[PDB]
Amino acid sequence: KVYGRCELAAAMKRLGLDNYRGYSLGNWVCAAKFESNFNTHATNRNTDGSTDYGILQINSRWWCNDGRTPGSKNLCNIPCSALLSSDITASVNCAKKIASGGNGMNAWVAWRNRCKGTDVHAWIRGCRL
Ligand SMILES: CC(=O)N[C@@H]1[C@@H](O)[C@H](O[C@@H]2O[C@H](CO)[C@@H](O)[C@H](O)[C@H]2NC(C)=O)[C@@H](CO)O[C@@H]1O
Repeated sequence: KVYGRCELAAAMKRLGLDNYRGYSLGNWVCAAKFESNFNTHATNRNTDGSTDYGILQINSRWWCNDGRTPGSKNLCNIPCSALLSSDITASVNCAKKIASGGNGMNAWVAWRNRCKGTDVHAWIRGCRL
């Protein structure tokens, strides 16, 4: 599924991401935009044999098990296939675990480069939330 911007903002709000660990909702919307262009089927291979899955491009080295990544730690306790669903619940629950690490949302490289420090509140303006 390809989400609309405000469609995604609403879904993320309902799952508890606004002001999670001090990050306002627009951070998460911006991250999803630059990681996947709001496409839940997005995948990218990494050079270490792991793969990034879904709308928030969560990797199979640390976070989910895809069966083909040797030594996956599977810290989110989920198959990576669950991160490709139209329903973003599994991706959001895992994202909260990721964002609880020391470096917070810096774990998302596209957020760090294209979202961090900007007026991310723009990403939810005009949405009914
Ligand atoms: C939260 C999450 O999974 N974010 C992804 C990053 O982990 C990806 O970065 C790549 O991560 C793999 C596995 O740890 C590293 O081997 C690799 O060096 C790293 N690549 C970069 C450029 O840092 C990122 C890839 O675009 O996708 C999400 O941000």
